[PDB]
Amino acid sequence: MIKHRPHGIEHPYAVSPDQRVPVLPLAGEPVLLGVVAPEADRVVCEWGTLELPLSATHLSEAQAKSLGADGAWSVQTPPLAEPVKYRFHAHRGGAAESTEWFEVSPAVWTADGVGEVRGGGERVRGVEWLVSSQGVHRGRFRLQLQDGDRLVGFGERYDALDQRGRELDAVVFEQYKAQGVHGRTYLPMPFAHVVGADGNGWGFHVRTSRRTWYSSAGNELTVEVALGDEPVVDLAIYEGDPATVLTGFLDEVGRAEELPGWVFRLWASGNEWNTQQLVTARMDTHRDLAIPVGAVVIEAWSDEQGITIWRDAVYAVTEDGSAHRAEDFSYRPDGAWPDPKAMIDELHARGIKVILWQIPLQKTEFSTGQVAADAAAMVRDGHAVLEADGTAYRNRGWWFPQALMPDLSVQRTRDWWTEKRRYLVEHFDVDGFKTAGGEHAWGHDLVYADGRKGDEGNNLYPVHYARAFGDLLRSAGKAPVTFSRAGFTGSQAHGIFWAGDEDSTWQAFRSSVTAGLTAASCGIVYWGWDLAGFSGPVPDAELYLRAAAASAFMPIMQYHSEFNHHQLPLRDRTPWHVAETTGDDRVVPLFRRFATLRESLVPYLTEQAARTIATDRPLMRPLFFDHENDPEIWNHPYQYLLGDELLINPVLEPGATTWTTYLPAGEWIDVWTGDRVPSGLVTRDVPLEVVPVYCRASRWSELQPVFS
Ligand SMILES: OC[C@H]1O[C@H](OC[C@H]2O[C@H](O)[C@H](O)[C@@H](O)[C@@H]2O)[C@H](O)[C@@H](O)[C@@H]1O
Repeated sequence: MIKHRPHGIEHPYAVSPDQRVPVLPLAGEPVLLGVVAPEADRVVCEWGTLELPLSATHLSEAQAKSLGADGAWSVQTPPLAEPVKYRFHAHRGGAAESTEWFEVSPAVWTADGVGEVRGGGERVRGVEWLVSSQGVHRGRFRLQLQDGDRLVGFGERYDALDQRGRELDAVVFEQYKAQGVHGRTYLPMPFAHVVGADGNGWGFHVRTSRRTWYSSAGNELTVEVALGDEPVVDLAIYEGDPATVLTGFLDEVGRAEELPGWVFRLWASGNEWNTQQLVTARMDTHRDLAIPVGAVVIEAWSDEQGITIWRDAVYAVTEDGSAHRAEDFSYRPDGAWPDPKAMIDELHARGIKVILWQIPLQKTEFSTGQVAADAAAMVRDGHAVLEADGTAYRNRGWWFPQALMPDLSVQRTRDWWTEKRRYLVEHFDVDGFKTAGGEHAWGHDLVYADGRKGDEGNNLYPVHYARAFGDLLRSAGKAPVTFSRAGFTGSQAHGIFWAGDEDSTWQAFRSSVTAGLTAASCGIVYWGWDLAGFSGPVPDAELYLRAAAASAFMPIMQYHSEFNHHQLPLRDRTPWHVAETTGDDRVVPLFRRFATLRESLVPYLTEQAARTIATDRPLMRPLFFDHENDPEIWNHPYQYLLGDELLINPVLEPGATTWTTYLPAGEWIDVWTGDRVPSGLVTRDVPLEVVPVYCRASRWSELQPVFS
């Protein structure tokens, strides 16, 4: 047997051993041809009129092996001067087999074409098109920049606030940690601020959900756009100060709505709280240690099959794949969740909201049960995202492999899919969903029921996903509180976002701050991260407290911990476990101090979030919004305003006993001493109980009780 897929697995940053590299070669380029034939004596390619012998040949070694890296054949062809038809022939001991015919057409960049780039006015130059015998594959063009212009935007970015001088793209991808290092993201947008030095600033939005690439050198920003059947790039330009630029974007693509004030309290989470006993014990420790928590996320709450039913719940399976009613279920005394309603009711009585984990995937690896019935129903009734051949798409990723994706691009399947979760909101009264994932769709030719194809619709999927569960909550009369890592243009209007998975490191800390700042610049209001990281060994006391202090001054303050296989010792990120692991007796008292202060901040946050939604001036706010003509601000990219009145300067290095903050124009006050401070550089002591925070002098009469 022998297999060749020209596009391969269609990992956006990597190639599989079975594919053609590159998929679309430029004229003059050679092409590499991979093939997987685990047992064959010899493998040859019939290439045009020639015959090309294959040898035995960014994926990891574990991932590549699963795709057949062992027993993979490859050969580099002659350069592509024209379209070539080709196939492969493999022999095992005289037994012969041949692949279907494939064809590749080389492409060229040209300024000649019927294609238009519309809307850029006189800012656009150097328009060109990537064309082959198949058609126009990509547009490309240049935006004029001036000296001192910064590029801030592109959704949530982990490497730097200013993207000028960098190569990057916008595509939804799950990068498992180290997002800043690889320069990737779960939440890209083809939008950015061009932040003026000197004169009036502006911004742009490339209107597409397809892939876009970006690079800047000298005075030009180069924008490359993937295309569909129509060779047209629609470009929107927004003129004004940074807030006004954001307004133009958000007026076009959507905007946050006010969420309930309780989302501004501390969120407690850990993945290994997989029983009612554990959740209640963890929240009890919160109560007993007097550490206020406003919400608890339960990730492993479910049967781990369909992920819409409590673990060890007893019910009659519905063969038709219809949704369950609350009364369908029984909960046994000896099960993992003997009385989930009683648990939630008690939590609610304590003022704690309850959030359940979600994934937009239906496991196919079971032949029985509700999970199998629903999977069969998805295919039968057309609720699944489809391949080009009409079969159901199966997850090509390594996380939840082969699972189906519900097609959330249309209302009927959004209804059908969320209907399975309805009893959770209406009976059990859960207050939100942590809607994880959504990046799972890989293929250019995938078909969505809304008429979009994969190259267009795959980036849109996480937006549909958050909206689906936001709508479920609305339909139950509750605020649309969803908690999502993934998104795209339009995500601004659905729920809360966190920065995804990272190790516990100072680098990840710094990356996360950048992620929040860039996200806010694009209109993402309610944002957080897993403070001091959720993955690997427990953070040390210093990193934990530096992160905890700063996060209390961020839109969403939440701690979380990755699945450890239920080993001992625990990897929990709870304050008392950190104290336990580090042996540091300052962790619980100082975290309690931060959490207690955070509670006092809720009315301020609530008011500021309302201003942010009305004026589009960001909640976690880079200084260029108010201060754009101040050149000095760019030397302190980790500083920000929290709402109008508070400037925050996180301590991002270990061992720091002092910290220096740049205060822009206006009068300021040190919130810890109540003293007045002159604008410009300011240095103050930073013991672990302090993160530098300054208040506009005119409103310190309002903020003073908070810090008293
Ligand atoms: O038991 C529920 C769930 O736990 C893990 O998923 C948790 C993980 O989900 C995403 O990676 C989020 O970004 C993280 O914050 C969460 O900790 C397991 O991997 C999964 O199989 C399981 O169903």
